[PDB]
Parts: sequence; structure tokens; C-alpha cells
Amino acid sequence: DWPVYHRIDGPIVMIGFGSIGRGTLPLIERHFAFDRSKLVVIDPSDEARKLAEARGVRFIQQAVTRDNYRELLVPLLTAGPGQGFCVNLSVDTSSLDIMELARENGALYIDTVVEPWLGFYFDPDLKPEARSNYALRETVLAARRNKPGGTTAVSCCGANPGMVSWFVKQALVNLAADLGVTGEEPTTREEWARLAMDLGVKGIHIAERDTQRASFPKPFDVFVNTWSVEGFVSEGLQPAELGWGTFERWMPDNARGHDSGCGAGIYLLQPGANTRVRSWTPTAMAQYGFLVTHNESISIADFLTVRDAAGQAVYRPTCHYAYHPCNDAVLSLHEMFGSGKRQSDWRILDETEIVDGIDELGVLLYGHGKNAYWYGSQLSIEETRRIAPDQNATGLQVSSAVLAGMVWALENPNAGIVEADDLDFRRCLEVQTPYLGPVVGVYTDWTPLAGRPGLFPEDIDTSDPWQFRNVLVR
Amino acid sequence: DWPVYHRIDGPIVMIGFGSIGRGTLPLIERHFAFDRSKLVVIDPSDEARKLAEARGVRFIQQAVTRDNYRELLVPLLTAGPGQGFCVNLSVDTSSLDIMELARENGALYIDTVVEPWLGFYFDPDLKPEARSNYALRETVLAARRNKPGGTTAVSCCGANPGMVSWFVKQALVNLAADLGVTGEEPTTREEWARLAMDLGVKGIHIAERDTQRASFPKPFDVFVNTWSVEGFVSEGLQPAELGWGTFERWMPDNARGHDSGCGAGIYLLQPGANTRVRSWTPTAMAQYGFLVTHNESISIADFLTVRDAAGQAVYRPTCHYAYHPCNDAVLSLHEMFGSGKRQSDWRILDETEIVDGIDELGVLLYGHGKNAYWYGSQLSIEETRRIAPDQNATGLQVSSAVLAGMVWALENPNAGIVEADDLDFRRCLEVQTPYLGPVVGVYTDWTPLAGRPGLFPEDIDTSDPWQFRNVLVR
Ligand SMILES: NC(=O)c1ccc[n+]([C@@H]2O[C@H](COP(=O)([O-])OP(=O)(O)OC[C@H]3O[C@@H](n4cnc5c(N)ncnc54)[C@H](O)[C@@H]3O)[C@@H](O)[C@H]2O)c1
Ligand SMILES: NC(=O)c1ccc[n+]([C@@H]2O[C@H](COP(=O)([O-])OP(=O)(O)OC[C@H]3O[C@@H](n4cnc5c(N)ncnc54)[C@H](O)[C@@H]3O)[C@@H](O)[C@H]2O)c1
Repeated sequence: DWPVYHRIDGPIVMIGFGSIGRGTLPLIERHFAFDRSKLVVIDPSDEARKLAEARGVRFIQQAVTRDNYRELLVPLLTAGPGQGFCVNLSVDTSSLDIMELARENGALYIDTVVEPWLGFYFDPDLKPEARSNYALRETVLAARRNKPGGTTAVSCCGANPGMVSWFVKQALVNLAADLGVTGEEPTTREEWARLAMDLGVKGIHIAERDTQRASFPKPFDVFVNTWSVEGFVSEGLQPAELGWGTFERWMPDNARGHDSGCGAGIYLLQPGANTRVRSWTPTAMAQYGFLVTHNESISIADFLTVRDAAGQAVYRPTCHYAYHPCNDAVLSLHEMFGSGKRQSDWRILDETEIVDGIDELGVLLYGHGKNAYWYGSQLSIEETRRIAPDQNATGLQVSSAVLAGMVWALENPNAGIVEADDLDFRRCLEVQTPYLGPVVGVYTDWTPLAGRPGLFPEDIDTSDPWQFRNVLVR
Repeated sequence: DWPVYHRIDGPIVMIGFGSIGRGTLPLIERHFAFDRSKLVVIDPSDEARKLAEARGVRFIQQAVTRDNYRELLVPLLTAGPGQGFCVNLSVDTSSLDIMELARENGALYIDTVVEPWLGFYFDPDLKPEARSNYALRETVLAARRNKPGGTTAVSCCGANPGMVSWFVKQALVNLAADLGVTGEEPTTREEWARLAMDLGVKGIHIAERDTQRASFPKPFDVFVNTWSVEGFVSEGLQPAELGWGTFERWMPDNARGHDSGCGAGIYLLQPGANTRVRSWTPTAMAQYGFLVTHNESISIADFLTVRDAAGQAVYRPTCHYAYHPCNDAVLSLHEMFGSGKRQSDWRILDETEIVDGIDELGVLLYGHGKNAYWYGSQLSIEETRRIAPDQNATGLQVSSAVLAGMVWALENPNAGIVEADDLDFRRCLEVQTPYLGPVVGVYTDWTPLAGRPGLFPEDIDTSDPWQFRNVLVR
């Protein structure tokens, strides 16, 4: 039967009960020991309230805001007898501020995104740079520098960001092994970074194809998705963003860097969900992905940076999302950008509404001796239904990653603010793998120059197929 | 009961029996008197053969080619008694060569496209300019100059090109009435061009939204459309192309003109089916269309050109396609361009497969005192099934236009080579309108600058919303 990993000795406060909350709650109940009355869910939605009442869980129907979060969360997280756990799966709330509050009060914390308080994403007085995930991530890095160590808080530990950081480490180990390179696997950041450099990894796509289909066709003027519509549109409207490799020799005219921070990122002055890149997955083969900004695009490139004695970067991989969402979400983006405004309505596909499909989610390492290697999960909706309730394949990859992060935080409770790249990737994947369906590594000889140039002139670099110049759809 | 317009006493030679041929044959049998035995269908496919045999129509299973078309077609065209009619609804055949052969033998001719002999659309030695619909149309204009008058041959008389020319004339008439512009209805090309100028029509979109949906979801690696997949992909991979208005102040860097010809066009060094434009239809409201090359983009702009004494163009409207095909076709394009190659299979949706939807097809006249005016057909699949067999709503708009052109040609059989713009639009709409469902004119305050600029800097022209600079998706 199911492993019980740990006792939680205090309140469990779940903030948000949308698609990921609904998928995560049963895993928390499944895999942790605690008094049922210790758990409470906070969400402003009536829909969420009715579901929570049906599950028999405590529910507080309230939006967490800048104005009320201290008054609301501090008593709940410190109810005792010991250390509680704040599980933040919301939108419109500040990850940074709630995280800092949890840490001040000795409660563990996990989220799946660096979310700002409501109002941030569409503030007209904000420059595009300030709306970037690079900038949000830097607030977390600064918080860590200001308060090193202390109670563990896990930032951005979903499927992506989150799990895919663990896939990158496993992929690097697999590439090395497949070359006949034997020896101790890296243990430090510097060793991982040098492994990527030594293997000649030029860059990484977070290469995803969602093939989940609904029993009903896409309705006119309804945005459809397999996870948060609000969250997807939000990130989709942020600037296109990528971790920027040292091998790159070209960037578009509307690309910009950053004055400060870890130094690993650029962004484009255009929305990521209307930016296309040429990419590849085992089931899709060659496909367009959208260049949607993601925390791990920066965090992985940062993690895998090799610096010289002077502190200058001598190696860093390119890293970015290449997202092909479900067909109805592709159509939803076409409708939204085509109308110049958000649809009147939206819906997230429930498992009962999905006829078939998978969420194929992995990391595509390219530029090395075997050209390209994809490593990740091919979780189907059929398998999902067999092993976890109240979610689709997309949800389960995320909720199981939150599970793994919670297990790691409980096992390593004095580690301070950490990213998915900081966790024991083997332990996390050990906890998560029961919920990931097939997990496979696949080589391909495909490159962004396959079939090019065609019948029109193209600005391409034939000496280096994986240059962003060739990947970006222009 | 249905009107029988004329008796056809000679052979009726239908070249091609795909989606449009299948929809047109029943209309021909319905609306003309002739012995069924004088009908002959020529198509290389087994599928076409089985369908023709089921209809009891003579069938020749041959591909018409540059090598055989004279030997194959001349005896069919001249079998008598009296004048034959060549109804050309094929792919991979030269419209020009077959047209000249019909004329040389005294047979009437109609088609729905200026198609080249097989090999042209992907000939690697052709310059982009030579692959343009402008260049193909010039071969027809040259033929007309070379042999003025003579037997009627109707070039490009489907739904679009074809019907939309008649919609432009009716729209201009409606606009004049609404804008209070006085004068007699134009009766010459020169008078039409002057009316468009006097109304201040800056440009015209062929503004289409197809909402037909199938009872099955789009299959992976299958291109799905409501009409010719081969024909759609061929034109989609031709350069983006537009009739170019005198009001335009900007063209993109990869835009090019023509050294010779009528002078009304430009093209872009990129495929039209992967080129988006901001447009509008009554059912879609604001939407993306694809800037797919079309004969009427050039023919309508050329037709509405006003010249001074020197022969210099002083007024010309912009004119181009702004096509939003059915959702499964939108997905098919994303798949094809994302993979960089055609799908391994394709299918055209049958009326028996379509669960609902319309083919909303009209002309959007803009820049005048009432901003924009859309005029056209909103034909539904439900209505289509009630009034015509063996076709969906897209098919019926095309087949009924072919019917109209055939009636016109019989009533005007010595008019020489003509385009849809040369036909009497009232007579043609009188024949076609019973098959068009609701035909409506709608005004809108929408412009391409609606909601712009937004979150990111945009290269827009704020002085004139309808500039191509604002329409083209960059
Ligand atoms: N790392 C990853 O892989 C990953 C994957 C999916 C989702 N996410 C993130 O997880 C979060 C949730 O995703 P989802 O699919 O569950 O979203 P969702 O849209 O389905 O649900 C969001 C929930 O948050 C609630 N909410 C809104 N304002 C709130 C407030 N002030 N306080 C508390 N709750 C509030 C809503 O009522 C809703 O029920 C999002 O922020 C999303 O970006 C991360
Ligand atoms: N103006 C318009 O509005 C409009 C609209 C639709 C279609 N069209 C055009 O009309 C034509 C037909 O469209 P469709 O939907 O019927 O196409 P389709 O693909 O369904 O059918 C094309 C037919 O042509 C046949 N064919 C191929 N090679 C041939 C040859 N060498 N000789 C004779 N026949 C041959 C095929 O076997 C097939 O049955 C296409 O060229 C298309 O572009 C125009």
C-alpha cells in the first residue's frame, strides 16, 4: 500500500484550492500522518468551498491579501503543537511575503511559482523588465541572502518549474553514462555545472506537449486549458524570457538583458505566449513551442554556470520553455491574441471531461555529441485516473512534485530558502516517480535546421544548428 | 421548384471531381437541361471514379498533364452538337493552357483558380516573384491582350476569388447610399474605381471565418480542412501577397513589388499561411486571419485602380485575404509549420461529419466615413444540407458561384477571357443568392489599433488605424 513518509506535527494550511490544490490534497492525506482537523484550506471561490465541504475538510472562504495575510495566516500556522506547513497553491498572492511570514513563524513553506500580489502583472507603471520572472526570482534570491539558513522554504516546486530541474540532473548523468564516462556523479553545484560544460551541452528546452482532449469541442469565446487559465494567461502575457547560453552568437533586436542579479537571463519585448520556437518531443516529434517565461529557464541556466577566477561566466547553457499546450489551449491563444483581449469565460478540463491524451513533459538537452536527448514523463490521463483522484495528467505531475518537495522539506527542515535545483534530485524523484507514468530518455538527430532553408530566404546559422537564431520563429 | 436557366446542347467536360466537383455536378444537373450522357468527368483517382459511377456519369480515369491535355481534351470539347462547356475544378493542371485550348475549339470555360501544371508550386529554381499569384494572373492578362474577344472563358469564379468581387460591387453601392454619395450606379470599370475613390475606401479585406466543426477531434499528423487540402497547402506556401493601396505609408523589409504587369500588387518573402493579419467579421468580431495569396487580392485592387492621363495610378485600394479557417485547419497549420513538413495524411470534412457551424465569407471595406463595413454570406451547414447535396457550407459557396458564372457565360458566350470582376454582378448574385443563406451588411467601429498599444512597445502608425503597418502581425 501507499508509503507514509512523515508525520506533520502542526497545522497544514493550503492556500488555494484550484486544479493543483484539488490534486495535492489527496496526496497529502495519502502520504503524511496528521490529525485530520489540522488541515485547513483557504480560497475565496464558492466552487472551491463546495468541493472542500464535500471532501470533509476545513475551509475558510477568504482571499489572502496584502492587507489581511498577517492577521489571517500567523494564527493558523502557529496553532501547534509543533511545526506546521504552508502549502501555497494560489494565484494573486505574494509568494515572497507569505514565504517570509511562514519562516518568521517557524512553519515550512512550499509553492510552485513566484507569484506577486494582485495588481502587479498588469500595472501600467511597470517596465517589461520589472514584470519578468528573472526580477521576481531575484526577490527570492535577495531574501535568501538577507536571511541565510533557518526554516526550509521551497520555491517553485511544481512540474515546471520544479520536477524538470531533477530531470536535468538525471539527464546529465545519463548522457555521461551513455558516452562511457564513468565516475562519481556530481554533488556540488559547481560539479553539475562543469559536467554540463564538459559534455558540451549548449542548451536545454523544457520541451512539453500536452495531448489531452475534451469530450466537447472548444466553445467560442471560452479559454480552455488543463491547468490555471488565469495563471497561464498571466505568464503568457509576461515578456518572453530565457536563460542565455554562452554559445549564442545572435539575439533579436528586441532582446534585453538585466543590470543586476545572477546574470543568466534575457527577455524579449513581446509576450511569450505569442512567441514561437522550434522544438521537439518524442510524441510530437518536431513542433512549435511557445516561449512562455518560466522560473526554471533562469534557475537552471544559473545553476549550470561555470565561472572563472575573476567571477566572469565562461560557460552557461541556454534554457527556456518550449510549450505546446493542449489543442484547445492552442486555439484559445489564437482567439485571445487575435481579439486583443481575454475571452469572456474560461474553463479548466476536468478528468471526467478528458477523452484521452498525455502530458509529455521533459528536458531536451542539445549541442552535445549525440545532438539531442529528451528525458521526462509521458503520463497519460488513463494512468492518472488509476493512481490519483481529482486531477488530470497535467495536475498530477504538479501535485506529485509538491508532494516530493514537502517530503524533502520535512526531511531537511533547516535548509533555508531553496529552489528545486537545491534539492536532493534522487530522493525527490524517488517520491515522485510512482505518479509520472513512463519516464524515458530518447535521443534524436532532429535539429532546428531540418528541412531548411525552404523556398524563402532565411537568416540561419548553418554552422551551429541549435543557435537561438535558428530556433526562434521570425 | 428550381429554375432551369438554359439548355446546354454540347458536351459538359468536368475536369476534377473532388470536393467542389462533387458539389457542382448536382447544381449543373439541377439548373441546366441536357442529356446526362453528354456529361464527362476526368479525374485520376479511384475515389472519384466510384462516386461518378454511382451517379451514372461517364468517367475517364486520367490525370490531365502538359503531355496529354491536347490529345485527351480536344475530342471531348468538340464532340458536339454545338458548344461544349469545360468546367475545370482540378488541382495540378494549367488553367491557362486548358482555357486557351477550350477557346481555340469554341468551348466555354470556367475555373476557380489560376492553377499551374504540376511541379510549379515547389520548383526550387523559381524566384519567389515567379511563384506569386500576381505572376500567374499576368499570364492570363497577357493571353487576353493577345486574343481579345472570342469565346467566353471565366477565370477564377468560385467563392473567393469569384463571388467576393460581386460582394465588393454591392458593398460599394450600399456604402454610397449610407454615406449619401450621389450619382448613378457605375457601369464601367472606370466608374467603379472612381466610386471607391470617392467613398474613400482605403482598403478591403476578404474577411472569412469558418466555424464548421467535425464530430471527431483533429487526429494527430492529419491535415484537416473543409475544402482542398492540397490546394490550401499550395497557396499557403506561396508568398504572402496583397493588392497594395495608394494610402499605404509603410511596407515591411521583406516586401517586394513587380517590375511589370498591372502594377497593383506586392508580396512578402514568407509563406502566407504562416502570416497573420488583424481583421474582423460579424461572428468572429476581432480575429487573426492568415494572409494567404488569392487572385482577387490583385484583381479587385487592379479593377478599382484610377489612373491619370499619364497612366499613373492615383488611387488603388489595399486588398487581401484575412482567412480564419475552421479550428481543425488552424491546428493543422500549426502542426505543419511546426513540424516543417506536410502531415502524412489529410482529409476534407464531409457534411456527414460536420456537427455545426457556418462559413462566414465577405468583404470588409474600410477607411471611409463609417470606418468599416462587412458585406457577405453567413451560410450554415444546416441550411446547406436543406438546399444542396454532397457538400458542406464552404463547398456550396464555391459551387453556387461556379453555377452563376456558367449561367453568365451562356448568356454572354462571346465575351473573351473574363474575371469575376468583369461579370454582371447583379445577374450573378441573382443566380447564387438562393445558396448563400443570410447575406448581410454590418458596420463596425473596430480598427486594427483597438486596445493598442498595450504592455509592450509596438511599431504602429497612430495617425491612421487601417495602415498595413498596424494590420500585419509582426
Ligand atoms: N510549477 C508548475 O508546474 C505549475 C504548474 C501549474 C500551476 N502552477 C501554479 O500553481 C498555481 C495554481 O494553479 P491552479 O491550476 O491550481 O490554478 P487555478 O486557477 O485553478 O486555481 C487558483 C486558485 O487560487 C484562488 N485564489 C485567487 N485569489 C486568491 C487569494 N487571494 N487567496 C487565496 N486563493 C486565491 C482561486 O480562487 C483558485 O481556486 C498557479 O499560481 C499556477 O501558476 C505551477
Ligand atoms: N475560388 C474559390 O473559392 C475556390 C474554393 C475552393 C476550391 N478552389 C479550387 O478548386 C480546385 C478544387 O478544389 P477541391 O476542393 O475540389 O479540391 P480536391 O483536392 O478536393 O479535389 C481535387 C481533384 O483534382 C483531381 N486531380 C488531381 N490531379 C489532376 C489532374 N492532373 N487532372 C485532373 N484532375 C486532377 C484530384 O484527383 C481531385 O479529385 C482547387 O484547385 C482549389 O484550389 C477554389
